[PDB]
Amino acid sequence: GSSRKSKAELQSEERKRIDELIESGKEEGMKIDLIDGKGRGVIATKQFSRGDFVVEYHGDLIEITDAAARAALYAQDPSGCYMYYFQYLSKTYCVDATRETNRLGRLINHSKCGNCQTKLHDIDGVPHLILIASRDIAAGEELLYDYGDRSKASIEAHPWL
Repeated sequence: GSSRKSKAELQSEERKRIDELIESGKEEGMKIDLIDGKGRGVIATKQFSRGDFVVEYHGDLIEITDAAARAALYAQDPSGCYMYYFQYLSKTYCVDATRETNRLGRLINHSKCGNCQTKLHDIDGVPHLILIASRDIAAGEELLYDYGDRSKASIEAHPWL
């Protein structure tokens, strides 16, 4: 197999890698830390390249089916027990991350000026919410993403608006 691996082949391999990490729940390259002037967050312990899978946002998947419940989701503010939500294949889902686990995605802080972005990842039709590096990230940096990145698109599509 000496032929140069395609950009497509690499993405296919990374999809397979991600499926397995999501299956295993193995998490490498991050730790909880205490940050001076902020408190608890999650930091990189190794380098991440722009576009690298960072962590799954792991918790309990809940499907939401009525307009009122959707409004309740959409009207949320990033600041506690914020329930991250998304649209997938004409369904609405949120992830309840309130159970205490060892899975670290739930502990990554919110920022409008972050270094990670969310992405949906399909495993046999089941959407998984993962975090991806928006740029090169150094060991030692706090991981941050925008909790509100999907709100505007969700709100605009709501039947009551």
